[PDB]
Amino acid sequence: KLVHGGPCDKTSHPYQAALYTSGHLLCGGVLIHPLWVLTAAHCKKPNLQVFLGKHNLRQQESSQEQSSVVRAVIHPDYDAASHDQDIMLLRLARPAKLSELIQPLPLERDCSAQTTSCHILGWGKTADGDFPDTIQCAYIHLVSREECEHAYPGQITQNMLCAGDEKYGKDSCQGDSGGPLVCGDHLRGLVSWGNIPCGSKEKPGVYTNVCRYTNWIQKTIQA
Repeated sequence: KLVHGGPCDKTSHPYQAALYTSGHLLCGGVLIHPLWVLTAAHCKKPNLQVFLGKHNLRQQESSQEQSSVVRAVIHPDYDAASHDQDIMLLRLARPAKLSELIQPLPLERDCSAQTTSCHILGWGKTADGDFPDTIQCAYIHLVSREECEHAYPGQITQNMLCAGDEKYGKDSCQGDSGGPLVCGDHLRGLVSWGNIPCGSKEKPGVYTNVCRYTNWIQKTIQA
């Protein structure tokens, strides 16, 4: 079965970050630069802590190797009621030391990119119990903007995209928000609202349209 696999068989996802506040895992995120993690604006909380290169995490996580966030930059036009422009940059206390276990994910710079086969990542417990949180992965497909707008009338802006699968995710769709939607091995979206983290075709998940933000991200990082 060697290679016969895909992202969801991977034991490690080097670009997946976990965001904690007061000892509890609140959201996922994505390492996009050694000094910055990208997540949803709806994930903003005080004194955020980030864990990189992790596979399994617990509440009051003791396994150190964490990095405190020293600056949080929410998109200035974020609107909580609509979740329009649901994106936020987190500056780490130290640059991440890249390794086999920690690597940034490149951003999709082309809003017209053609790849529609994707996967999402989120932190969750594989099954009812009390085991640690682990990375839940599922395969899904992008849904056309017109189809997206029909499922959520009057609520979809150009800063959002939809994705889902008739199967209702990928028989393993536990997971939180703020984490990545990855298409063609680039960051295409962040889990934002709707039927998440895996939507169906007629009630899809809604994701921040990351390709819209490449200039703002660059301006902020280079500032």
